[PDB]
Amino acid sequence: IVGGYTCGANTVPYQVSLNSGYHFCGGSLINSQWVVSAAHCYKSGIQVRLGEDNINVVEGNEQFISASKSIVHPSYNSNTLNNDIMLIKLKSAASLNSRVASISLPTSCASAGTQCLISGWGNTKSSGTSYPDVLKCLKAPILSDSSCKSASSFIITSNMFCAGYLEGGKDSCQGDSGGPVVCSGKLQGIVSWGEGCAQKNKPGVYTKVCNYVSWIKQTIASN
Ligand SMILES: [Ca+2]
Repeated sequence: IVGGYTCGANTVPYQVSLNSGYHFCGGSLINSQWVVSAAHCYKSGIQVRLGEDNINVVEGNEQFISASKSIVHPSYNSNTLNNDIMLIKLKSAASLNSRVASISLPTSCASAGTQCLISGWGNTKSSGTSYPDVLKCLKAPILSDSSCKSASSFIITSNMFCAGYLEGGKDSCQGDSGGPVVCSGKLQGIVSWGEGCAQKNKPGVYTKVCNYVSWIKQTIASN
């Protein structure tokens, strides 16, 4: 997260860290046994870390649970990142408490202007590299599709949406991928991609979760 702030220990209870020997992507807990993340975050041997704040210090509220199954969206396209979403089932149910809680799925799509909360342990620099140990937060508005399309060198589909700032300075970044974009208490987006980080005319692109609720529900009910 570039231009954000320190969230505060466990103030984003649904935020998870995907670990394969080190933190590499974020995710969101949608119920005691399932996590939602980005398909481009797929890797074998994923361990889901819940109740985390500082990912390098055992603070006492963590729960480390390995994945028993990973399901990348059937139509994921690695070249365009269209359908960049993935479901991860935990080997054992997470223990829900005040610091570990699930986030609700959308019943409708969000509209431009709506304020959302984006969080992650990704890079905090737009012109360099500096990874934080504690969770970072950023309030960002959903923007009109035109906002991202105007200067984009890549395809932006109906399964993606634009959020952030056009004058740069604030944006999600590498390491934040797979993380949540929560608006009005619902998980509306998944950190997916962008050209650089917090660059002028180049806001972040997020997977539009409201388009996948049917697939998510059917999949977890059958697995
Ligand atoms: Ca920790």
